[PDB]
Amino acid sequence: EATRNAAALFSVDYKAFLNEVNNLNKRMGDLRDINGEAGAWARIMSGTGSASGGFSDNYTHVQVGVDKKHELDGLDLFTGFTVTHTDSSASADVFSGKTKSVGAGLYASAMFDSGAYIDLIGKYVHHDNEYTATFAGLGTRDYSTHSWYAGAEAGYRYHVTEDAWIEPQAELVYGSVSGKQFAWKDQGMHLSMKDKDYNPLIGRTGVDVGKSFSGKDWKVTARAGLGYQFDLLANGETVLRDASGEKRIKGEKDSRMLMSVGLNAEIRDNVRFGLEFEKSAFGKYNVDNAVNANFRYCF
Repeated sequence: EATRNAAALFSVDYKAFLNEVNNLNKRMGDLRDINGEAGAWARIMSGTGSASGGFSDNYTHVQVGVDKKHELDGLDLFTGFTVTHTDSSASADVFSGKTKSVGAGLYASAMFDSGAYIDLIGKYVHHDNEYTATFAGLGTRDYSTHSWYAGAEAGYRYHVTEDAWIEPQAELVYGSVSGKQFAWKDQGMHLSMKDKDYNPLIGRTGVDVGKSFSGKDWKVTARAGLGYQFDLLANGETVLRDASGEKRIKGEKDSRMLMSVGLNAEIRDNVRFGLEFEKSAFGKYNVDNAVNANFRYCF
């Protein structure tokens, strides 16, 4: 059903918004064991996933930016600005979309000597997607709209031992994006398709242990643990019309799980080793992940 296609598109948009989440301590720079007062940084990654009924997607997201920071009486204040761009391609039974969400925002991050760090990010992007769909007579349509979302998080990387730090953390994010309003007159019937002002929110709780290895012989960032993400708000209401009647739809909560990072290894100022761990929990909602492994060295 074209309503099912629209619901799948809304779920894909929610997944993209969740992916718009980047690591506070890894992608956004660690608040602990990072003495970089001012400097530039970047992080580029890729992901892949799927759902039931043949829905799947693959995306690449790259972000960069700069930051300034200074210490205080037992506190390390930090802030900065960044930009990001996430391109994605999703394949379904009757829907094939190519989306691009490029934007920018600002972030803050502070930590102390007592083992507590507070981080936050927030950015606005412009999601524009060319989607080819047969059901409802959508054709090849370009749905473009802005989307501003900001999240906050708090972690406590307490010293579990001399070779690891135990970090419990929580996060909560709120985001708003304009709906996809277009006419389905290409199908013969009116079938007006539009959505209300979506204002999704999502919280998450995650625990981890991080190996603070050094010595240029270990020099790795081994981490383990688990985290669970539950939607704080799902207000993605949309309206569809048909000859027999009209319908309205909205979103519900989620119970997504997570995993850890594989190696994230290095030795010296000329070697960097990478390896990612992925999970494909097809039992719950036919979910999946994307992982990679590479390393860089020069003579």
